[PDB]
Amino acid sequence: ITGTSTVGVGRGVLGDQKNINTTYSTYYYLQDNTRGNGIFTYDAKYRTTLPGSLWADADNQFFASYDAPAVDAHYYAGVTYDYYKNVHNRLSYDGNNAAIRSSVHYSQGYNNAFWNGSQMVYGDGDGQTFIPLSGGIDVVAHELTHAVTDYTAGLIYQNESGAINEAISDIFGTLVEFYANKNPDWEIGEDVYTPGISGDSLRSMSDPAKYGDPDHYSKRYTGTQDNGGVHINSGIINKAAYLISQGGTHYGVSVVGIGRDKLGKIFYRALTQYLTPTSNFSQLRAAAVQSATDLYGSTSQEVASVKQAFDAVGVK
Ligand SMILES: CC(C)C[C@H](NP(=O)(O)CNC(=O)OCc1ccccc1)C(=O)N[C@@H](CN)C(=O)O
Ligand SMILES: [Ca+2]
Ligand SMILES: [Ca+2]
Ligand SMILES: [Ca+2]
Ligand SMILES: [Ca+2]
Ligand SMILES: [Zn+2]
Repeated sequence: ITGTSTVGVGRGVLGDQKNINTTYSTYYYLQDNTRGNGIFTYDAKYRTTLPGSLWADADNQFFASYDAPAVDAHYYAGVTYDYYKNVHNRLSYDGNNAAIRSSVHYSQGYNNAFWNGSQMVYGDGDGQTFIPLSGGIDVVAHELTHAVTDYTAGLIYQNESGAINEAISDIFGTLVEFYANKNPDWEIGEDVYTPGISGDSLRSMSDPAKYGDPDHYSKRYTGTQDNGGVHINSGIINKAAYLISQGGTHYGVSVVGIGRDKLGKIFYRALTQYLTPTSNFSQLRAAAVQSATDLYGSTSQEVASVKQAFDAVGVK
């Protein structure tokens, strides 16, 4: 909408106060004009029609329980935009500052979040498996990263290419979580998963097997559920990424860690310069080796560690 840029205040899903960029024109809208061609947050009103209505508020204060998922979707989309711009010199998901749109309060009891080809969508959860999913910064960044992937490598959402697609979203979700630097970890979705169980998460990158996901290519899932295991076999790549950054010895193979920043540079370059819609795990290894070679040189530690990490998870 046309209006003037304003700054509202509200509370997110976890009860924390934050400022949010809004737009005033009769109402205050969840429309942040400070980033690209805008970040826009919508109310889906417990229905499945999308996007719903652009979020309107009478007083620019967002402290109601119903407001909390909108506050976080809007704010964390801003953090994710900032990460891509400041760290990777990428302007929104398409590289040309496309408007970023999210809808909250999608459906009833909906235990998921997704990119639908055009926008982000967040359920409220059923209060048992999830609370409103925009409360997780890693979740928000996971979803926006699907849009980045779709505009760049275009990884098809099935089998190995789809597991890479998933891992890319977990990797950058985690790197955005570290960028914001509030309780960062290598776990996925811990802030909104299972409110009655402490200390768990939907996936672990540091130890995928903690939740039954494979941590070695020889343990990959080969069936048809979950688009050929895209959220399962992602553990193999997540583990490799974790090892590149943090190091470790895994199935007897030692990896010297090179840190998060270099992990992000290597995988961002792989995603945007080398991967294709049908890339498999072996081709991802080759893309990461080439990317590290471009950035750091063929004889570098960074290249050697990429090779070590993929060896550790059984990907040649
Ligand atoms: C980080 C997480 C809390 C949320 C994450 N959602 P996502 O990967 O973005 C789910 N996208 C999808 O299906 O795209 C495919 C698609 C959907 C709609 C239109 C086009 C394409 C996830 O890990 N979900 C699991 C939750 N057991 C799942 O969906 O199995
Ligand atoms: Ca209000
Ligand atoms: Ca965390
Ligand atoms: Ca996390
Ligand atoms: Ca939990
Ligand atoms: Zn995903």
